[PDB]
Amino acid sequence: EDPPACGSIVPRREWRALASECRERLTRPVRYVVVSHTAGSHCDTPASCAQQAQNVQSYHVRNLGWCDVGYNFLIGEDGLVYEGRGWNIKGAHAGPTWNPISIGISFMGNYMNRVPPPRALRAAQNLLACGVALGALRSNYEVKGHRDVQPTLSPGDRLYEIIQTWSHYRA
Amino acid sequence: EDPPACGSIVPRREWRALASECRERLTRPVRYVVVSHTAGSHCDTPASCAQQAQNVQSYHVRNLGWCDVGYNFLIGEDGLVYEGRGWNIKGAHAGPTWNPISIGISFMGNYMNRVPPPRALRAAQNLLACGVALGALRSNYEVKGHRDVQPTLSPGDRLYEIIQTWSHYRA
Amino acid sequence: EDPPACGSIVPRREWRALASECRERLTRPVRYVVVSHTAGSHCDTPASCAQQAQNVQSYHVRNLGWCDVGYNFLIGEDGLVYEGRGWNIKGAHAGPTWNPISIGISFMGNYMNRVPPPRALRAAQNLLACGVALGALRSNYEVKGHRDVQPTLSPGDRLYEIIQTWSHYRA
Amino acid sequence: EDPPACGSIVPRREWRALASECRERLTRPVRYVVVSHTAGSHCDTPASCAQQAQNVQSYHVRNLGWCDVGYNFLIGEDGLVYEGRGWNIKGAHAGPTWNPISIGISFMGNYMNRVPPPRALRAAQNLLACGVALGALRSNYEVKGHRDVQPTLSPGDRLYEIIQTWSHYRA
Ligand SMILES: CCCCCCCCCCC[C@@H](O)CC(=O)N[C@H]1[C@@H](OP(=O)(O)O)O[C@H](CO)[C@@H](O)[C@@H]1OC(=O)C[C@H](O)CCCCCCCCCCC
Repeated sequence: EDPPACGSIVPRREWRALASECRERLTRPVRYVVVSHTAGSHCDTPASCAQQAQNVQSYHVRNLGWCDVGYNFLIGEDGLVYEGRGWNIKGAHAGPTWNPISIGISFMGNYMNRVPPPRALRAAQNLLACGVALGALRSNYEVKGHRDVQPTLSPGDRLYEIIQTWSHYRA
Repeated sequence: EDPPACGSIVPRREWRALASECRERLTRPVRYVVVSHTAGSHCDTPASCAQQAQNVQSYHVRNLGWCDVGYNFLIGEDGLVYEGRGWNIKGAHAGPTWNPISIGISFMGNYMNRVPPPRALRAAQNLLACGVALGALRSNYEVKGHRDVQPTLSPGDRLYEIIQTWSHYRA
Repeated sequence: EDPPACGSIVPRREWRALASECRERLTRPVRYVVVSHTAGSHCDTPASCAQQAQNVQSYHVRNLGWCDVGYNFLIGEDGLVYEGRGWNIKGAHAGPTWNPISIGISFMGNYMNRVPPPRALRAAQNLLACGVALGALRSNYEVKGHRDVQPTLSPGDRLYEIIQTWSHYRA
Repeated sequence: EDPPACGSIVPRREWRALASECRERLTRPVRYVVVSHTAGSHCDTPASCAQQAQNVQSYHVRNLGWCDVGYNFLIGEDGLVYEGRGWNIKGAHAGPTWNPISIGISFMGNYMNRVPPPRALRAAQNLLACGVALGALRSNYEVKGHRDVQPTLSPGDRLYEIIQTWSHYRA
C-alpha cells in the first residue's frame, strides 16, 4: 500500500531474461523465505552474473519446462540481486508444500565448501528488508534453508551455517 | 546476530580503506544530497571498484592531506555503493556552504561524455532510500548536482542531465 | 494391538477457522501437555464457543501475525474441544523450549476467579486419553501448568489448583 | 565528555539479586521496547519494591530455571527503576522473536484495573530517555505493549491504554 523505492535489483530485461509465462500469484504478505543455492557456477561481475542468471533460467525453462526461472530472486557474488519471478509470483524452488507460501531466493553457486562473499549476503538480506517494506513479506517473516524443507544439501553447508545466524531464521 | 543496514554498502574495511581521522558530525536528518563524479577512472567489478575507492581515498588522504576520502559515499559501475565518510560524518566534497548540510555521493568515473550504467544509478537510489529509512536524510531530501553548488563540471554533463530528472532533484 | 478411534473434537472448518500457515511438526509420541487459559471471555454453547475460538485465533493470526491460533486444542465451557493446531503441528503456547515437545491445550475464559465447569474438565481429560489412544501422546505423558514453564498467571489459580491433582501432573 | 548521564537505577546488588548467569547479548542501539506488567502485586515503597524484584527473579530463576529474571528492567510504584538483565543482555520477556531485538520493561504489579502512579510512569519514561541518551536504544525506538507481541493480558488494560499514547508507541 506504501510507495517508496528499496534495494537495487537487476531487472529481468537487463539480464536478458526470456519472458515469463507464470501467472499463479502468491498471497501477500508472504510468511516464508527459503534460501537455496543453485549448486551451479558462481560469478563475480555484473556481466558474468547476468549471464549466470540467464543460464539458470534457460535450464529451468528450456529443460525443466517451467514457466520461468524457478526462483523469485537470485543473488550473485557480484553483490547484485537478479529479479526472478519477483515478489508476486509463486516460484518453483522448494516443493509443492513450500512453493505456494514462500519467496525463494537462490545464491548462484555451490556453497558446500565456499561461502558467498559478504556483498552477496548483504544484498540478500537487504532484499528481504525491501520485501517487508513493500508488504510482499510479513514483518515477521521466517527464513529457512532449503534443507529445512526438503532433503537436499542446498543451500550448501557453509551458506546454511551463515543463514542460521540471520535475524529471521527459524529452522 | 544483527541485520546489515540498508543500501548494500561495501564497508570501508572491505575496500581496505585507510582509517578515517574525520570527526565532524552532520546534523541529521540531512536536507541535501550533492551528486558528483570523481572525474577519475571508472571500474565495473567489485574487485576493481574496491581498488578504485582505495585509489580515490589515497589521493585525498595522502596527497590532499584530508582526514578521509571526501565523499560520504562512492558509486561504482559494478552497481555497488562504497562507504566513504558515511551518513554521520561531514564530508569534503561540495565546499564550505554545502559540506555541513548534505551527503555527498560520487560516481566513480568521468561522466562528461558517458553515463553510469543503470546499475550504478539504481545503487545511488537504493542508497538514498536507505538514508531516509535510517533517519540520516529527511524524507523530502533535495538532490543537487555538484555544479549547482560549486563552479565545476562535476558530476559530468551526461550524469548531470540524468540527475536533473530525479524526483528529489531541485534546481 | 491396532488403530482405533476416539476424538469428539470440533473440526477447524466447523468453527470456521482461518487456514493455518503453520508447518513445523511435533514428534509423536509427545511427552508433555501444557495447560493454559486464554485469560479471556468464556463461552458455554457451541455457537458461542465456535465464535470464541474464532476470536482467539483472530487475535493470534491477525494481531500477533502468527501462522495459526497458538494452541493445539482449545477447551470450551460448552464441554466441547476445538481443533487448534492439532496433534501433529507444533504450537505456539509455551515458549521455545516447550513448544517442540508439548501439546498445548487452552481453556477458553479466565480461571483466576473461576473453575471451568465439569464438562470442560471432562472434555480435556477425554482429549488427553484420546491422544494416548492415538499414539499422539506418551501413555505416561506429563501435564504442566503454563505457569510452571513460562512467567504467567495462566492457566489461572483455580484451574492450576485442579491440574496439580491430576494423575499425569508432574510438578 | 561528562561521565554521568541519566541513570538512577537501583542496582542488582542493592535489591539483592542472585548473580545472573545470562550471556547472550543484545545489539545496541536497540529498536524496540516491550512493556509488560508482572501481573502480581505491586510495591510502593523502596523497601517493598526491592523485595518484589527479588521475588520475581526467584520465580524466573528458581522455578523456571532461567539464567536471570527475564526483564531488562522493572518499574516499582515507589517511582524507582530496578535493574534486571539491563541494557545489554537479551531478556526473556516477549518470546523468541522479540527478545533478541528489544528491551523488556515490566511494571511491578497488575494493571488490568489499576493504573501505575505518576512516579512509576515517570520512572519508565526517564529510563527510556536514558536509554536513548546512552546509545542503548535508537532515537526512534518503538514501544509495543506485551499483548501486541505475545498472547497475554500484559501489560494490563489500564497500562496498555497509557502506553498507546506515548510518543514512541507503534502497535
Ligand atoms: C520468552 C519468554 C516470554 C514470556 C511468555 C509469557 C507467556 C505469555 C505469552 C505466551 C507464550 C507463547 O507465545 C510462546 C510461543 O509460542 N513462543 C514462540 C515460538 O516457540 P518455538 O518453540 O520457538 O516455536 O513459537 C512461534 C515461533 O517462533 C512464535 O509464534 C512464538 O513467539 C514468537 O516468536 C512470535 C512473536 O511473539 C510475535 C511476532 C509478531 C508480533 C506482532 C507485533 C506487530 C508489530 C509489528 C512489528 C513490525
